[PDB]
Amino acid sequence: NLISEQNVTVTMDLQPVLQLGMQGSETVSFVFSQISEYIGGLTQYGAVDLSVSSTVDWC
Amino acid sequence: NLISEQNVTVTMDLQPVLQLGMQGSETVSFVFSQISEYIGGLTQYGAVDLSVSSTVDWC
Repeated sequence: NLISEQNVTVTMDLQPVLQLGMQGSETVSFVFSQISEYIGGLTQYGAVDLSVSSTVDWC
Repeated sequence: NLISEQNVTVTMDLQPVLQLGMQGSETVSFVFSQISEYIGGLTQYGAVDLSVSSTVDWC
């Protein structure tokens, strides 16, 4: 079986892509100006929304 | 038995023919331009193909 061949090398670089994105402001400001603000505290709902993408099992 | 003869001399020249043919580029180049190239290393598959012909037992 006389042959003539050409060889290629396939190099797959499986990088560990971990991508955590956020859809909120980087700076979260708490301004305490009222007495009710002090006594009851300040609450901001949904300040950050994290979307997660990952190659590997993550925590 | 009276005769008349003509003599021809046959000279056998058994030369030791060794023939190693190659079907690859003479220059094999390794270019380490990326980090993964450094870390995982560079591999080139089937860079050289050696075809062998020989009169005598060879190594």
